[PDB]
Amino acid sequence: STAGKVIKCKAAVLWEEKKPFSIEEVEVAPPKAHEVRIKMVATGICRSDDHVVSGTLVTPLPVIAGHEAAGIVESIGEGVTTVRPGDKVIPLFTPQCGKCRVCKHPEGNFCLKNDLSMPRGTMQDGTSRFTCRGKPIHHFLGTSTFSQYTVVDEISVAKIDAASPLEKVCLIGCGFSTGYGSAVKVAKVTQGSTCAVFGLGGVGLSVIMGCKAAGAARIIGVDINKDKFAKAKEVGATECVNPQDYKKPIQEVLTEMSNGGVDFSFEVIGRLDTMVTALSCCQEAYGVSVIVGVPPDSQNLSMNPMLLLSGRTWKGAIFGGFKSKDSVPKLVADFMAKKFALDPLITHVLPFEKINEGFDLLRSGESIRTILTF
Amino acid sequence: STAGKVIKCKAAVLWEEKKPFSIEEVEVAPPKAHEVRIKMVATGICRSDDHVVSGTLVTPLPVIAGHEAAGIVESIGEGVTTVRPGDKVIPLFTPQCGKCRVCKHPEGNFCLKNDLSMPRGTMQDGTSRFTCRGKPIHHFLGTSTFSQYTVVDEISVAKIDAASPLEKVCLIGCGFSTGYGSAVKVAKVTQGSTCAVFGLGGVGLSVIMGCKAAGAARIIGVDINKDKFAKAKEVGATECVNPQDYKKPIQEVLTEMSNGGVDFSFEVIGRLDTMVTALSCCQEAYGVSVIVGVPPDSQNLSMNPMLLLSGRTWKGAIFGGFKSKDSVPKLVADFMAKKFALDPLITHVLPFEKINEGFDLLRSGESIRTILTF
Ligand SMILES: NC(=O)c1ccc[n+]([C@@H]2O[C@H](COP(=O)([O-])OP(=O)(O)OC[C@H]3O[C@@H](n4cnc5c(N)ncnc54)[C@H](O)[C@@H]3O)[C@@H](O)[C@H]2O)c1
Ligand SMILES: NC(=O)c1ccc[n+]([C@@H]2O[C@H](COP(=O)([O-])OP(=O)(O)OC[C@H]3O[C@@H](n4cnc5c(N)ncnc54)[C@H](O)[C@@H]3O)[C@@H](O)[C@H]2O)c1
Ligand SMILES: [Cu+2]
Ligand SMILES: [Cu+2]
Ligand SMILES: [Zn+2]
Ligand SMILES: [Zn+2]
Repeated sequence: STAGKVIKCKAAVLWEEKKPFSIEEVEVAPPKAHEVRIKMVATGICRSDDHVVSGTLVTPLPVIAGHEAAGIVESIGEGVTTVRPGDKVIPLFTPQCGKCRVCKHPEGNFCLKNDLSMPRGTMQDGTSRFTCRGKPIHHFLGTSTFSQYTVVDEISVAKIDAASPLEKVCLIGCGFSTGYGSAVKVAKVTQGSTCAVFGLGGVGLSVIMGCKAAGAARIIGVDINKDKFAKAKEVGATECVNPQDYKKPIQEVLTEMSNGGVDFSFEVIGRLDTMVTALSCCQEAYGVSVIVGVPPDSQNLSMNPMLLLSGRTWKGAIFGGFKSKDSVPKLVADFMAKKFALDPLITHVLPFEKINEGFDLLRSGESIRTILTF
Repeated sequence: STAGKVIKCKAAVLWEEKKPFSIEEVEVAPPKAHEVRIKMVATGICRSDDHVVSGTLVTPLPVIAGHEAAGIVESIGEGVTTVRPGDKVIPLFTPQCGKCRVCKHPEGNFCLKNDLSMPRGTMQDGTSRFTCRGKPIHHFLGTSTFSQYTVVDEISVAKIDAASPLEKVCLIGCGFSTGYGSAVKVAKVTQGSTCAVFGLGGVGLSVIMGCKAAGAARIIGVDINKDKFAKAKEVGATECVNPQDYKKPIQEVLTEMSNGGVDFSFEVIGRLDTMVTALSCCQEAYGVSVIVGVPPDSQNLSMNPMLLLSGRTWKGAIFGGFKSKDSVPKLVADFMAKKFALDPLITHVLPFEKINEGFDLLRSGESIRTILTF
């Protein structure tokens, strides 16, 4: 029993940008009040973790990154009432404090206690629970799951069903719920509709799964990597287009194909240009475009405001619009009742120590999701 | 008497950008199949008409502009069924052809037969019905109401009540319905909300009548002309701020004032920087911003897509989201039943011949709406 005491264990520390993760011994403090220490069982490699390596997503370094994961409470700090040692849990990179403006609003889910808008890389009380080489290491979006153990605030953890398969439902902590909710909760794809999805990585395939669940009649997947097409058609794409095959720009190609513009489009890559392309190819009078991708830090896009004046709606969302502590238990329960599949998304399962190999698979385009098991 | 013959009459022609309108004698050809010729009774001076003079809104010159008006039908062409001679009608700058994808869709109103996206300045059949010294004069948005008689396509005209005061209700052809529908139909302002309205001209004051009636609790009017403030508080603003009074930028003042951002904002000026300011001052997780102003031709705004990823919605709309032929008779019928006051928007009534004086009152900050009588 490790309770009440510091744990020494391995974590993958990123000491500086554009470097490999370094697997090292770190010391993890015991939880303080309202904090929970979690033994990690599986964590997915998401493209936003790679944005930290490339410097596109700015957060204080050195850092233990990792935010899509599932584990078991090893101990709870003073005052924790929503989880108990031995519970299976999913860390929440968007917290739900339940007490702010946004948590109390019926539609908002970007809680004001998040660490994404102006990242401090600490716990809610402003300190770190990690030491590595005598130095405190930063947390990432209050989750830090590339570690055998991590400590999170109570507003950042959800108890899930005790029979969940943790090496599959860790995708509900990020990729799958982000994609699925952008379609069914943020865009509100309607039955009969034509949808176009830019990007067919794990979030993008999850956006197709949500569009097909909302009853879209046509779901076009767009990617420059044609090897992604078979899995996209497998989860619901009625057709796939690769922009490099055409001589016209893809917004004209899609407008011609949809006879005037799609009803819903989704940018699920993170590029300033495909974000304006995705808005453009939706129908000018009633089209809805949803930005899901994370843009390079401090870069502005350029667009003509007449694209909106005619009637288009442009929205973005974090974590598919779901209030995270309410929604994740319920999405795991739906997965258990076979309402949606997560297995098409998992292409590689590697032990934690091959983290750097899992990232190279993401960078070379060969994986959708790699799950790392501890 | 005139039916079947060319009418020779007075019309305000704009021959060149940045010049006064020229009161000319023009020949108005009679209506071809499915066109209606109208004798004008009251027409308002809207900023979009001034945008043509400015070169802000490109449309083929020479032109008879004018788009906010009401008249009596003088003669119908072969096949008109929705109006007869003697009917009071309001011409529609956004048509409603009934047959396209947008007109069939329940929520879009920007009919594909519009002449606003790439102005042709002709009747639907690609020709002009107006000549002046043997030269064709172009139509403007299929309405051209700065003339004693005009010819419009049947998809661009709505028969209204027989008892309607035509000199109040010409406002429902543009300014009022546009601002009102923007708040109640496009933003769908909620009871208890805080609204911020940038621009307090005729259309902005109608956006404040729409917010107040949707039950908004707080309505912050923003204008650089402090003289517009008293009529904004009379139709409903709770407060008005002037950007030039502050040392810090108006998105910061507004965020500070509304305790983290407003619920709904509207840009009703037509500038690229206030379009981005109005998006920024609305709440980052669940704020809605609606662009109503017409931007300058071919200019692009620059904005940080993180404004949208946190949860904001940005949308624009023409004519306040109203399907024109269906909504303009009901708004008139509702004006009739005292459901809204039109009178605070009319500050000047002048005879048509004093058109150029009515534009210098608009350009000077002195009027909201000047109505020109025939
Ligand atoms: N909004 C959220 O809450 C949230 C959550 C998770 C992930 N994200 C972001 O979503 C985006 C997608 O994440 P992912 O894990 O699915 O990434 P991924 O790398 O697996 O998917 C990207 C897909 O985009 C394709 N792509 C790249 N350039 C393209 C282009 N020019 N045109 C068309 N297709 C292109 C790639 O080939 C790839 O298949 C990332 O930016 C990630 O940071 C946001
Ligand atoms: N979307 C539509 O269908 C549609 C229809 C009609 C009008 N419009 C557009 O709406 C706009 C307003 O029309 P209107 O008739 O109400 O115009 P208006 O000129 O009467 O009002 C513009 C108001 O904005 C104010 N203003 C200008 N610059 C400002 C700034 N920098 N910051 C704050 N306030 C400032 C002016 O002082 C004025 O009160 C125009 O762009 C017009 O083209 C659009
Ligand atoms: Cu992620
Ligand atoms: Cu107008
Ligand atoms: Zn909160
Ligand atoms: Zn139509």
